[PDB]
Amino acid sequence: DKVNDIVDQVITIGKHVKGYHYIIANLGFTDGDLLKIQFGGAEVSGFQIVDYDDSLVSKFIERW
Amino acid sequence: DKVNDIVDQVITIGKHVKGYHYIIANLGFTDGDLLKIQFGGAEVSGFQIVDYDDSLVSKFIERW
Repeated sequence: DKVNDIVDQVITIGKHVKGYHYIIANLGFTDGDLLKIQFGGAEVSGFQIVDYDDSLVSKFIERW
Repeated sequence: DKVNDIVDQVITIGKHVKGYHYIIANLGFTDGDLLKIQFGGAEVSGFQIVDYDDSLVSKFIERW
């Protein structure tokens, strides 16, 4: 939650363009909305614990 | 309406930063939302037919 608030502020002040580099320090990188700071230009990195490429997880989502 | 759609797209692609100059070709410059491309950096100009500085208009708004 606190991440989306910051990300929103970042876009407002325009500090999401090429030159900036953000690192989301949590296990849910794809858990938040990234479509906003995705085309900004600034590189964004993070961590993902739930690999949606695993057939195990992929099957879970199919029912979820 | 078509202006807000464009303005929104402009902010998304980030073409609202310093260096760009937009001119809203209508008689309602303050009729649309400008708070979005206001802090972007790009200069925005337009036209206003309803002068809210006139005591005549100012009185109208007081009741409106």
